[PDB]
Amino acid sequence: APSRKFFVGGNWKMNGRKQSLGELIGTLNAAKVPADTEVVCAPPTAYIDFARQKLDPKIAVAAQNCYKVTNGAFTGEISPGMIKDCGATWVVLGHSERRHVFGESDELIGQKVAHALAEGLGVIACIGEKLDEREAGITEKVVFEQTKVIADNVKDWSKVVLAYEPVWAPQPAQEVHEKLRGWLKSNVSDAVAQSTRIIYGGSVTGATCKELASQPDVDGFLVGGASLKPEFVDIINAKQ
Amino acid sequence: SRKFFVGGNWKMNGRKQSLGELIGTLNAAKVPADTEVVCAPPTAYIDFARQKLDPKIAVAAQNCYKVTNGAFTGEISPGMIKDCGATWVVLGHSERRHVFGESDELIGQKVAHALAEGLGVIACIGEKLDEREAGITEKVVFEQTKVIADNVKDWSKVVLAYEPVWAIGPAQEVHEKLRGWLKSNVSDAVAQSTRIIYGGSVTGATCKELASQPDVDGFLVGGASLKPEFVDIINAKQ
Ligand SMILES: [Br-]
Ligand SMILES: [Br-]
Ligand SMILES: [Ca+2]
Repeated sequence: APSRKFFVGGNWKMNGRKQSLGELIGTLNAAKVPADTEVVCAPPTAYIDFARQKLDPKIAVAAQNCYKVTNGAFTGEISPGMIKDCGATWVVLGHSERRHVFGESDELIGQKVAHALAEGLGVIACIGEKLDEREAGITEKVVFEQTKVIADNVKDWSKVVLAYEPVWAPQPAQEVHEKLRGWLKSNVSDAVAQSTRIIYGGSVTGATCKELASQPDVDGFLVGGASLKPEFVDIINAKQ
Repeated sequence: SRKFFVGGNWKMNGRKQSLGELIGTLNAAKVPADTEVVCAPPTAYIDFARQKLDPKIAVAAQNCYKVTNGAFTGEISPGMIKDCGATWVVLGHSERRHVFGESDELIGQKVAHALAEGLGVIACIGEKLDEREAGITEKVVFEQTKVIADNVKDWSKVVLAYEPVWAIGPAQEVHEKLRGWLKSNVSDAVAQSTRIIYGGSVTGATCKELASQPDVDGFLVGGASLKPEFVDIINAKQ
C-alpha cells in the first residue's frame, strides 16, 4: 500500500533496567512483527549489547547518540565503531533532547551524521522547531536549516530516515512532512524525495498511529513513551 | 591512613576484543594490599567490563545524568550503572566540562543524585592553561570544589580528582591547597580521610615520585590505563 516502507523506531530514552527491559523485549519478540514494517529499538547506551542479544534479529537496534570520531579523549561518549561492535546498526542523531537539553549544535550534528554514515550505520536524523519558533512563524526556516545541515553530510540517503519532532507540541504533521519532502525534491533530487522515509516523532500512541500513518507524507514514527508499553506493537501494526 | 586509589579512565577507546585483552592482563596482575583499583570503560561496555573483570577491580561509568529515569535521549542514570554491576561514576571530567559544556551546577546535581543512588563518585576538578597562566588556579579549583561539596552530605564514597587540563607531558602544591580547603570548609576529619587523586598525565615513569607526595592519594590515569604500564602505576607505592 505505501510508496515507502513503513518504519517504526522505538526510543526508550533514559528508562529501564535489565528486568523491565527484558520484559519489554519478551513482548516484542512474541509479537512476531510484520515483514512490511521496519522496526528499530533504541535502548539506553548501557543496554545496547544486552538488548541486541535478546531482541528478535528481525528488529534492529539503534544507539541514542554517538560522537564523530572512531576513538579518542572523549570521556562519556561512544563511537559508531562501538555501536557496531555491540551489534547495533542504527544511531539516532540530532534528537530534540540532545539539541535543547544538551546544546548540541547543528555543526556537530552534521559531523556526527557524516561519520556514522561513513562507518556504515544507518542514521535516524531528527529535526524540529520549538514552541517559540512556531509561534514566531519560522517553522519552515528552522526545519529547512536543520535539514540542509543533514543533507550536506549525506552522500547516500538509502540508510537515512528523517524524523520530524513537533517540539512545539487536515493534520499538522502532514503539512510539515509535505514541506520537508518538497525541500528534498528541490534541493537534493526527485528520487531522494520520493524514496526517503520522513517519520513523525513527538507523542505517538496507539490512539494516534492509524490516523497519522494514513497521511500521504508520514512514513512511520519515532515513538517515545509508548515504546516502553504494549501499545508499541499496535503502532508497528498501524498499517495492517 | 588514606587507601591508595588508582582509577583507569579508558575514555572513548576500545572494542570487545581489545578491551577483553586489556582485562585479561589486569586480571592476571597482582593488586597490592591497601590499593583500590577502578576501571572506567566506555558506556557501551560497562556491563561487558564488569562481567570480564575480576571482582578485585571495580567498574566506574564515565558519566551519568541527574535523575533516575526520564526523557533524556543519550543519557544513563546511576540506577542503570548499579544495575550493570558498576559501583562508581566519574563526574565533572575535564572533557565533559570543556568539550561538552557541562556546568558546575549540573555537575553538582549529578554528584548529589549519584550519591543518593548508592554509587561512589570520582569528582573531577581542574584549571585550564589560560587560568593557570593568569594566576587563578586556586580560585578556579576552590570554586569547583565548593559546588561539589555543597552536594556531598557524606564524603565516605567520594574521591576528588585534580586534573590540570594542560598537564599532558605542582601536583602536590594544588593537592595540599585542596586538602586545606576541605579542612576549613568541611572539617578536619573529612580533610584527613578524603582521597585526592592526581589526574594530570601519569605514566609508569612518573608514578612513584607522584605517589610519594604527602597529599597525593593516587591517580585517575588516562591513556596509560590502556597499556601494560597501568600495572606499574597500580604498584606506585610498592
Ligand atoms: Br522520541
Ligand atoms: Br583521565
Ligand atoms: Ca601519598
